[PDB]
Amino acid sequence: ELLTMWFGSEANVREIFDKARQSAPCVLFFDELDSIATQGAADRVLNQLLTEMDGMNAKKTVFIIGATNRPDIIDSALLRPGRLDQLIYIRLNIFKAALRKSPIAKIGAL
Amino acid sequence: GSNRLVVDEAINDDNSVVSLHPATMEKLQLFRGDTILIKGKKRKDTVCIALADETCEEPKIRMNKVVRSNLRVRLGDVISVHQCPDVKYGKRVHILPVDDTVEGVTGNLFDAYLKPYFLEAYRPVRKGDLFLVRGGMRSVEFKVIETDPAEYCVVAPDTEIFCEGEPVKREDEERLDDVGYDDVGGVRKQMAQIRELVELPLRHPQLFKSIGVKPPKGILLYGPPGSGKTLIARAVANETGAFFFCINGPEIMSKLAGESESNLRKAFEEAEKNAPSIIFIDEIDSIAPKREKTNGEVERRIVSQLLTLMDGLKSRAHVIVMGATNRPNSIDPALRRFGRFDREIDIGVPDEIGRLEVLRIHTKNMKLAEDVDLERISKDTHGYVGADLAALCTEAALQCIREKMDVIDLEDDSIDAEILNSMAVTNEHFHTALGNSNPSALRETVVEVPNVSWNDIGGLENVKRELQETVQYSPSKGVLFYGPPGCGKTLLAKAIANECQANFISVKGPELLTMWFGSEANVREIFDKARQSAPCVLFFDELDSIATQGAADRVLNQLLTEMDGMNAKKTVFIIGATNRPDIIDSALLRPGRLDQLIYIRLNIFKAALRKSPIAKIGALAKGADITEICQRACKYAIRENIVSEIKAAHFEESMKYAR
Amino acid sequence: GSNRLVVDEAINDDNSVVSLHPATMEKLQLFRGDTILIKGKKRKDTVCIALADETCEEPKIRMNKVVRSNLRVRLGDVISVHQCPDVKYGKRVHILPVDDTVEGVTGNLFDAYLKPYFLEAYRPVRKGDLFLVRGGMRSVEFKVIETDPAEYCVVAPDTEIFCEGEPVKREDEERLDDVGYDDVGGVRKQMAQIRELVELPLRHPQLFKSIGVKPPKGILLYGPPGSGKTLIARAVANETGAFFFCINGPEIMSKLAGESESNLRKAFEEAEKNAPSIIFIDEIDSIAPKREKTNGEVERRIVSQLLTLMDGLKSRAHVIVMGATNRPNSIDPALRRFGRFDREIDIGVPDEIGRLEVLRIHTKNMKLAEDVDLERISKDTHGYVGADLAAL
Ligand SMILES: Nc1ncnc2c1ncn2[C@@H]1O[C@H](COP(=O)(O)OP(=O)(O)O)[C@@H](O)[C@H]1O
Ligand SMILES: Nc1ncnc2c1ncn2[C@@H]1O[C@H](COP(=O)(O)OP(=O)(O)O)[C@@H](O)[C@H]1O
Ligand SMILES: Nc1ncnc2c1ncn2[C@@H]1O[C@H](COP(=O)(O)OP(=O)(O)O)[C@@H](O)[C@H]1O
Repeated sequence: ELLTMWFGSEANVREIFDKARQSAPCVLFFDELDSIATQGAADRVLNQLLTEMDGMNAKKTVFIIGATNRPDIIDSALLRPGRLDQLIYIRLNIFKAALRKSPIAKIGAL
Repeated sequence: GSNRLVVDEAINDDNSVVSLHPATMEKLQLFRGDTILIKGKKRKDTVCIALADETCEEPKIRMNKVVRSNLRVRLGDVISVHQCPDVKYGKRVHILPVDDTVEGVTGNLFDAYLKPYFLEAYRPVRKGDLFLVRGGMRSVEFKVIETDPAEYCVVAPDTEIFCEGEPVKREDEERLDDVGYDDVGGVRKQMAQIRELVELPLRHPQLFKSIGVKPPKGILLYGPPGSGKTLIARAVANETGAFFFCINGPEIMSKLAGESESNLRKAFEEAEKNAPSIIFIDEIDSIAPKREKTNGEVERRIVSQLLTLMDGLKSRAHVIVMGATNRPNSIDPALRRFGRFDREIDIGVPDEIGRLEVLRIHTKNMKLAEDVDLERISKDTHGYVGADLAALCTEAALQCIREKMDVIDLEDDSIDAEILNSMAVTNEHFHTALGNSNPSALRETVVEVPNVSWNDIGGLENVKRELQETVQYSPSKGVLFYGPPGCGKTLLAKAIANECQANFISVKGPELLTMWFGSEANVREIFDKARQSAPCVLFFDELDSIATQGAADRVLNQLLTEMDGMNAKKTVFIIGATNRPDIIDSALLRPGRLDQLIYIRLNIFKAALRKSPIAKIGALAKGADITEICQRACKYAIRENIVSEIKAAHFEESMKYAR
Repeated sequence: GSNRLVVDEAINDDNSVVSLHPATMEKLQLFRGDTILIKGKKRKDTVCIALADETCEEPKIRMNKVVRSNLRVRLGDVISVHQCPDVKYGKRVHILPVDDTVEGVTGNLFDAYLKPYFLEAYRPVRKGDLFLVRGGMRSVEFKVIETDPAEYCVVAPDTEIFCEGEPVKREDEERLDDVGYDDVGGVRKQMAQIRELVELPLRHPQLFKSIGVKPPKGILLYGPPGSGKTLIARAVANETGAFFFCINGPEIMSKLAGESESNLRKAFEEAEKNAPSIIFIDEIDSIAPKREKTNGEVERRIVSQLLTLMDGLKSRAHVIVMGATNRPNSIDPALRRFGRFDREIDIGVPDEIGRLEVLRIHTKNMKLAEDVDLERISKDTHGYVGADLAAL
């Protein structure tokens, strides 16, 4: 989504940043952040994402969260203080609540 | 030369207190509390109370803006002080308000405005004077019209004030609420040079008739579009005493070469017909669109009629032109040359110290509360320019209006009264209005001063000899700070300028990867931004982006050439930071680019803060996550809502998963 | 300060039910079902039934758009409530429809429109009042013209209604179908700030004559080109009671610097001649094309005549300008500065909760079915703006 052709500073990347700036508070979730590595502006937008993350610490009432599955090809830049300051993984199989209990018909052993 | 004092600025904006040097007061037989008669020019005089302030210079006297206007003198003039022992208290003094200030405001000028002015305040009086009372969201000037004991009355609780009457007029008395140096904050140092180069062509237009020197003639203001430009020129001409015409850009473009070619000529002819001329070319970005090769025939003549109108004209005719643009890189290069705009002035975002002064200035006509601590607001207001600092001052004063309506109903045309004054503005009117916060200058290169103590370091004997006082009869100018992350590489250079007293510029790697990389890129904007600021330290973190994985491996080479040449500047230093000193191209290490390398015993002492919600160490040594364990200890705030602060049993639960 | 209540918005859009706080009703000797006489301004009064709703504030009363217009009061005004025990049911009440609403619709206003209104509904009456009946793909306003027991009649199944007659006229009675806050959904929170900054320069134009504060003057709306812009300003000026001129972008560009330089000046001069001024610059994307270095001489003067016409003018003269663009990044940067468009407002796509309110508003004049569950439709309507929510 950040690889939008409209990447030419107030790109959609910064439109998305400032879109959540008026909304107070607003949580900025970012999945598919595995596109950080290689294989034009290929390795760009990342650096573009980097500068915009800082400065939001003074905002106080805004938070940034990301998601990934292969934490190796991600450039460790984001882990730096301010950009990101916490890491969360994901006992046994836990209970899960279903729905559509009307066309249902009456487990943990599976 | 001994009694002839030079008027200066006032530390306290009081119409009756004038500060002076005590060793000079020791010469003229005076101490605190006594009154003095001060006559300046045009035979006019007033009388005020002195005070022993050692801050002012020996041959200089402190005078307030209203004190200055009463003597028909302006800053930079010589006044004479006389001892005034023959003075006594007064019986009746008649006080009428001024016409240009009683605009809709009504009630009783005595009960609301004049009482707090003279309540327990003992002040001298003239038979013909004017003065200002800041209160109730505005300021209403008053006039003294009579004086019972001769012309030197002194007000006191024993005084009968018949304020009953009509709004008296004014007579060649400049608005005491007009713009002045005491109304421009955050750019005191920026005003130093602008007041050192227009001080002669305007106040002393004598030598410039008979000196072959080519005086300053072309001033080029620049800065943020938010604020810091019109007042820099308004507070000068309206205070120095110069004719002030401000040509706005958008109006000129609204013609068909009619008032485009006329107003340019006519206003340039009009300002020259008067001796002190200050021409403000507002929105010169709209008139001069750099080197616009694709445009219409009008911009190719409105700028073509401007340059020829300033190199032929504006030559020793006592005319100081002042341009105003959002960026000093969107106007024609032929504007800044010789005679035309050879002077340039930086207006940066106010630092935490400068934000507080401008907050004070605008928050004066209001009546605030003691829970309001404008100092704490003055810190967390980065990205806020004087406009936004005034934009919330409106939403903070207007929030107090609706929140306290209630009983008052059927508002008359002139319904304002004593309810307008004493209108206490709570801190919630700030917070709720600042809840809808909206800054402006976020993508800017900020110039400011570090306010961090050197006590919170705990280092490894940083040799003090890595410093110099610019006194020598060549010195190294390149250092890099590497090592592990967290040991202090980011906050290291911050505390250095705390004792050096120099501005700083924090730049990151991807910050230079700005899309606006197309020579005077942001990279060179940042270089020259610290060139005017002398001295200035250029810190650069995230310099690990030097390696690979378009202009990918560029900007580095761009960074390389700009580093050299700064060695002749002498009064500028460059420092960097990194953690992996291998993929960095060794080019920077070359002489001139960088000339020193600094790493980062055991765990050192570290100074904490927030000692109020604290609760009472080095053994745990057996930074990396220094703040991380601190905030989590504060996050372990027991929520037993249905005393306790910090404790040990909460630390052991934190180190269970840390790394 | 105890009987002086502040009018607020209505949770139920009923012309007869006005909700109030019960602890306040405990002070004024009232419970549910009883009728109250409410006189606001200009000596006008009506009479309605109260109810115990704890949602409203203690010093605030809930009033519907039609209840508000009958008292010649608007939201943010103080009204006085009086106990009305001296009231009885009525014999005959004559109901004539309004001229501006009987447009082609015919038949019998009683059998179709007026019966469902008063069927088992006990409602009080004024001798001179107007009210609205939402039914049959439209809404036809009716007028009460007579009142048999004095001026305080109460309708009931025992009532003779001679609806036979002509379409009566209207007299300075704003269209009860005009745009209002109850007609704008999905942007309630977005309306909070816009109603906290225009509430003073328009409703209270007194202090702004004698206060050195620089009030809000430049409003910059933005959002989607589909919807959410014209009504945000139409529902304010038509409801707050402000003069409303909306300059459309495309019309200005249709000249040869004739009505381009005139209408810009003239409408800016016209709106200022009136005290409450709301200027809607519709399609400002067409007038101001950002920093257009490649264009014609007319856009370099139509925007050059706009900035000089707002920094010199529009200064404490009680004028609130309102821009409207598809994107807040296709207009000149000199538009948003100080005094001019220093305020900005986000209009986002309505969330699943906001889509349901706007669905209700437009689906009111219709008669639906109980198998219709607009809640389920309100979920799977992402990417649908108020236009498409009205298009379907
Ligand atoms: N440096 C400053 N100190 C004090 N007040 C300021 C300063 N800069 C701006 N302001 C306030 O902000 C308001 C608008 O800013 P302005 O000077 O008009 O912006 P610009 O000149 O850049 O167009 C002014 O009325 C002034 O009171
Ligand atoms: N004596 C100290 N040395 C280093 N860091 C300290 C010290 N005291 C407190 N700290 C905290 O540790 C943090 C380390 O700097 P940081 O912002 O994490 O940058 P980096 O991790 O890149 O050095 C600082 O923000 C500061 O708040
Ligand atoms: N937020 C909203 N709430 C309720 N109805 C809306 C809303 N936005 C748009 N509409 C409806 O959509 C129609 C057209 O939208 P409009 O406001 O004209 O679009 P825009 O103002 O963006 O040009 C209007 O007649 C209005 O009834």
